[PDB]
Amino acid sequence: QDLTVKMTDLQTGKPVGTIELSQNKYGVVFIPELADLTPGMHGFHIHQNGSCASSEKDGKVVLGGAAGGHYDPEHTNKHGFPWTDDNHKGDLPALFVSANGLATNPVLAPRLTLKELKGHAIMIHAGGDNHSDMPKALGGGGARVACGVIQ
Amino acid sequence: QDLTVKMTDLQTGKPVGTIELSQNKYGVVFIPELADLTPGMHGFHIHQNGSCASSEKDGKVVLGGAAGGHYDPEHTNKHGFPWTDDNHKGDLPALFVSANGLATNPVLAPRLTLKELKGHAIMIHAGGDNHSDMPKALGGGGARVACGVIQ
Ligand SMILES: [Cu+2]
Ligand SMILES: [Cu+2]
Ligand SMILES: [Zn+2]
Ligand SMILES: [Zn+2]
Repeated sequence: QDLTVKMTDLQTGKPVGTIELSQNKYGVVFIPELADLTPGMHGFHIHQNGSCASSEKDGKVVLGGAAGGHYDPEHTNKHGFPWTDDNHKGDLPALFVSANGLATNPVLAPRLTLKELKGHAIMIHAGGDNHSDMPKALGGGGARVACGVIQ
Repeated sequence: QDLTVKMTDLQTGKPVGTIELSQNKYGVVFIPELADLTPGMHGFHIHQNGSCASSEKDGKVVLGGAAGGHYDPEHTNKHGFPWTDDNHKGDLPALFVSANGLATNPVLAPRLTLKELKGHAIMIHAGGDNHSDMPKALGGGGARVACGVIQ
């Protein structure tokens, strides 16, 4: 009842490590083993489609655009906190990256279940996550930089 | 090009003063002359319907419920700041009430026009306004306490 997700750099195409998924009494824990990322905090969310391929938007290329928007099984249409109910179900706590480009700090998402995650995609963004649609939509994550399909 | 709005206490039914509306180069200015309110900051917004009568919700009475929800001519379905574009058009800066129950501090709403306000309703809430739907919907304003129809 724990899954391994391989993460890939959307820009370089090379592997970036993995994230272990575990179920617990208080929700789902995400334990990262990543490297080759930019120090700081990164928006981190479960996206809708089981894909990390690109998509297209207004004549331009959208890296990782195939995974669609944030996981939102209740159709809230809003972006928020991991412990608030009226916003995407796939909104997770932000992912911290060390000075050396490494990510190893685990996070908890109390509202999710391991079972429902299968076939979805995990995304890491360039930007941070303010857990609001203001002043920048979707918490200011911006571009997608790393992706992996939950098998 | 300036209108007077008479405000009424939803709980007592008695007049509470008025708010003057003026148009300027930077938006609409609301200048209050009120009294008989509770000290602090109060959620303040333009609501949809030209009414301050009650409505009904799940067997219970909703004071001022007839004015409907926040003015939202772009159908955003989100609550926010007065200077952010993707949320209700009728979201205004919060109204401060002095220790003596008086409200006299003017506020600016840059996104609105005096012309479009006619037939709408101005609402004062019990609660404050955090300019988010989290952690409480509609900024935590809660109950409606004072209302007036823009004529
Ligand atoms: Cu995302
Ligand atoms: Cu209101
Ligand atoms: Zn989201
Ligand atoms: Zn609003």
